[PDB]
Amino acid sequence: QRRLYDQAKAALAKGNSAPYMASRSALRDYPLEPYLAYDELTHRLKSASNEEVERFLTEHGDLPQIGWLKLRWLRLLADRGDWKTFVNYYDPKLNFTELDCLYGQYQLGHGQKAEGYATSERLWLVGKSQPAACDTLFGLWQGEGQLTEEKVWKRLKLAAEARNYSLASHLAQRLPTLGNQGALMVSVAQNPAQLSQTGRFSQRDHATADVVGLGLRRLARQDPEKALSLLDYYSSALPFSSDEKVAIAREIGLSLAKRFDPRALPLMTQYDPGLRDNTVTEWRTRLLLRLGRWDEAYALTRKLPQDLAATSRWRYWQARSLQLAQPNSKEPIALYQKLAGERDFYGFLAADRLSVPYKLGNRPAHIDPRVLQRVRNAASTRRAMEFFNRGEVINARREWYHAARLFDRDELIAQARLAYDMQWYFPAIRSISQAQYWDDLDIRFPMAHRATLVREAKNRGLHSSWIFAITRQQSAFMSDARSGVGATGLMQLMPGTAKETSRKFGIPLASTQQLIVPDVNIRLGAAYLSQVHSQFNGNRVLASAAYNAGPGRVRQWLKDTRHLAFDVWIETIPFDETRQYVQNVLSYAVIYGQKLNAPQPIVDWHERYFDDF
Repeated sequence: QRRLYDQAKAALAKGNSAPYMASRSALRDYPLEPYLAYDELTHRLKSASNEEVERFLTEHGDLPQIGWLKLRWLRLLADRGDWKTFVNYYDPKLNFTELDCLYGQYQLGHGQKAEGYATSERLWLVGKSQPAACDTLFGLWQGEGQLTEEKVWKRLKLAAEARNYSLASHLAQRLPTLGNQGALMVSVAQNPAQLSQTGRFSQRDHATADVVGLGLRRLARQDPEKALSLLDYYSSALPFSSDEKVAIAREIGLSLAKRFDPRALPLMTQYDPGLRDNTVTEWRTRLLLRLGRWDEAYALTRKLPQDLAATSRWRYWQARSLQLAQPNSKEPIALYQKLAGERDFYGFLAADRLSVPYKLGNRPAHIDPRVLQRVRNAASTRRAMEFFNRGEVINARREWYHAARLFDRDELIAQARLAYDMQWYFPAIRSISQAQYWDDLDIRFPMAHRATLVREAKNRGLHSSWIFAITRQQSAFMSDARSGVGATGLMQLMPGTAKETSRKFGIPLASTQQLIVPDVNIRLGAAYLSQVHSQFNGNRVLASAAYNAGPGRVRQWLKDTRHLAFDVWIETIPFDETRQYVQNVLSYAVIYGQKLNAPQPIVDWHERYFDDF
């Protein structure tokens, strides 16, 4: 018989356990019964035995919520001094700092001082406020004289580095000697342009170098031309260590390079000759490409340490910097050939650079039906399916991922095909992508909301593939999706942009929680898409960037250009978030162009050269 278990579900959070106990003889089969038992135990947790919690931890250890029980239970264990049972279940990979610190306490009270000192110092040297357990640990750690001036100074630095100046200030007011330079650090950290006053910061001690160094690093981010000028002064004037000095040059160099300033080149060149910092290594090359310096760019691309030389990026830019530098040479067509077989952005360029067609190569992986049935007979699946069939997506979704925590490369691919078959495309994309079987393109690039999208493309004169590309990149088809600063929907329409876009074009919205609707979200998103499309002369390369980065930023990234190669421009976008965003959308469009029977090339004829001239 089937069971309306909600009755028991209502009872527990909040209230009593009576209906659950009543129904527990029936629900022994049902896969969601463990969620009730869980909630049952948790509401009476402080009273329950070890043996009972341990019995539950074993037999329902697979549940998503189980780490919270571990946390709640371990708190108690420690708060009674039941440390034997504590260390039996303490696990750093739960990533609760409260526990880490409690395990820190345990160490100090059980002989393990080397382990506790290093455990304490690891949790100390961290520039955010840590949980109230860690106070107790830093207390014991302090009590054994380990909390020296040096280390309180170092956490002060990390705090100011993170802009958490309340913690920074608190710590500066715990510096027996360096009370001054510590306060002076927070002032520089807050306004690094203060270092214009070279007399007021020229006291040749190791702590004063520490503040100017922090200052110069932050100042670089927003006024790099000033930090470069001030670095020439402070280097002679102060006791900068060798590696204190390089991390200043890094910041300035990267900051100058993102503004296409050639004075980055001599700095980066001297201060990281070995190519030990991959980001400098990447941006020196990027900058050479922007400045049109192909001969030099090509030289950097041979020096790359293998893990960069490996990437399909620098494989391309070795072939292309060469070709720009030596136009008549044939050596590049060899290298493009090696690379043109891949199914990524730089791969498509390589194929586009040889005039030969793209290599998509859809071929679903070799699957075992023992593996498919084993994963369907895992309880997590049966649970997640049950949440989906009931219609609580957040639950069903949560189960899928916490099961995907420890499936091997064979097993993850089973999940993906199980999900794709249920018209549930986002878990299918997520599961397959963590399995890394890239070649399944019916799962990775599905034809979701195709009714809505194909129509809304023609509505506003935009190739269908470009909308599929943008949506797939922005949400991976997750009808209700949200970001770390709060963009809403399939086309990640921003709260700000959401309302205005509606008014200006001629369709009416309702709210924040009306951008979950597909036919809403997709309609006004496609409007804003065409707005920028037109804003930049139907150039998807620029417009796609604008959709993510803002037209204002994209205009900024065109001062003052002249016949810029499209591929150089994409590479020389200062933001890493935006560069990758653009490369995906372009490449996704190629894939969707195929699947919608309408060949999109990576770049259109008129997208290839552009400027603000």
